[PDB]
Amino acid sequence: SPVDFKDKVVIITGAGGGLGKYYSLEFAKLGAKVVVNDLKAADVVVDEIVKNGGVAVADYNNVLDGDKIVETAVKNFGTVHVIINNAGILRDASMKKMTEKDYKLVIDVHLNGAFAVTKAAWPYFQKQKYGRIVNTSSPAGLYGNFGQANYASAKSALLGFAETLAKEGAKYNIKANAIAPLARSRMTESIMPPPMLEKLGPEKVAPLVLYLSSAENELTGQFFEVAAGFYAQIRWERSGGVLFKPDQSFTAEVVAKRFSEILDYDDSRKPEYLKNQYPFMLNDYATLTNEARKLPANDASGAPTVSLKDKVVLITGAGAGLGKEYAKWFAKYGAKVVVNDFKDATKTVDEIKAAGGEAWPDQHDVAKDSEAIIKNVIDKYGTIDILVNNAGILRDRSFAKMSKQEWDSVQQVHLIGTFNLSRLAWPYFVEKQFGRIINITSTSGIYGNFGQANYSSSKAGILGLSKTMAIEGAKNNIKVNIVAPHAETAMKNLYHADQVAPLLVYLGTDDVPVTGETFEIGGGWIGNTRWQRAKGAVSHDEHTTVEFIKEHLNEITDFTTDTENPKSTTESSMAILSAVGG
Repeated sequence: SPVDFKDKVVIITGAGGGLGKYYSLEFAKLGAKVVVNDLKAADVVVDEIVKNGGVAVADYNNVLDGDKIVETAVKNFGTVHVIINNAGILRDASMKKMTEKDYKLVIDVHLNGAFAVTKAAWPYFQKQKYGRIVNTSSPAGLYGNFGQANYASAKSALLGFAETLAKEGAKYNIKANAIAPLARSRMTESIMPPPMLEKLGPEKVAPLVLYLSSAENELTGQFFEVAAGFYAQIRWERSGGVLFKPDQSFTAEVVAKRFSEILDYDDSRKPEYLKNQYPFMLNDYATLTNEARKLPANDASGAPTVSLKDKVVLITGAGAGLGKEYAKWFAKYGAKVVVNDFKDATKTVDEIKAAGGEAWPDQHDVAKDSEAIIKNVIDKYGTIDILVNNAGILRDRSFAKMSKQEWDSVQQVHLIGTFNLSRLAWPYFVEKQFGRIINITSTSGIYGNFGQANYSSSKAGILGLSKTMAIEGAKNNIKVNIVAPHAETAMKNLYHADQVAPLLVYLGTDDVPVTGETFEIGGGWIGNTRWQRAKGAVSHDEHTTVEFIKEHLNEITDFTTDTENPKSTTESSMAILSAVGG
């Protein structure tokens, strides 16, 4: 018998047209009870369904009102089993033009609407011990994309959100996945021939969406590229990495000496604890630091000079803890450091100056006052060269009990604040054709982590944001890199901030040879993090079914051969052309 959906209640946000409308029709054809949500338009879809023998009701709500949407499903059908997070909206602009409101609007619909709807769906999933969630990402979420700083931030966030829901959801038989469907754009239309472009639509996406939405599906926490008959799983590949002895000899200059080793994925000759991994959580730091501590002293002989002399560094959340130490490293390498902190920047400043360094306080809130922070920097030192967006809070909670306040405040500090500050630094960087942005992500954002749906989603927002800003920055010599440290403070220490800071100051130099890159780091260890995309399956039929996904799953999830490591939407699209081309 075929893949079954009978009597499954299915909420699809933004279902008045495009992908969302198609899914509504396909689901209902297979006997599902669809809640068609669209902010008239929903009615049009609900009429086709009923006319053609199906069950559907309309919901007119804003996706922020996720409680009311699910309330619609419950009234009409007694529960919900599937959420398809589809609702969207575009406000494209380069980093030069994009406003704060353009940014928050796109985060709201894509990310905060998903939180609202899913949060509301969650009790019902828990009680019946069943749920199926599909988060709509996009290639711009995976890779960054020019002019879409927001949209990439939201679509990338939804990766980490999906991983977190998959981890929290497992015991309740709730599985969560993300898709990244390639769209017709100017880029695609210049890479792909007319026959593939006309298959680049909902009919070729929906089969995987249905499959991932079914009881038969066992896959969870996973991402997939989908386009014109192609379907392939795409996962994280983290390099074997390098170990440094975690002592005074672990300097910024040794990193620079051995930098290329970090991004080197040939792990043939390395031992087992430093082979490439395909991870689902942070690295085995206990093994790593244990091995790093057996090493002889880091040799800095032949190392590149590292100096941040007369560079102005702005670092946020640096009044205490890890950030405080990071700053002291930036200052000891010669930078004039504006130390931002919401509570107190004084103690970091005093300590910096007691060591013969130059620093200056700022105590504005990042999200709220990015303008006042940039003015503060310029008033004092006349310019800005390096931005390290480190500000943070933690509001940990199971997803079932996470409140909206806990969701937003985390989001405001980590994601919004990083953008708003970055946006106001930006014109200075481009004017002088120099900028070095160092954004702090997290293994909780990259791999997801139960109890941290907010922290993880936001820090995963950072990947998309950073990557975009790296694309746009390249021509004006503005490099932006991403870092997921493992380090603790006091509240011996094998994971000091001293084991992370060296990388951070190197990322600030003139001669840092990469941009858009992701690093995980701690305990004497440094690694890089990238994509590996599977062989994939190709449907050649002009109608593709959910059955095709079922029968060719082996090929979709096959990392044994013909894999790819795309790092831009252009790279992915060329590779998809090649697999479909045969």
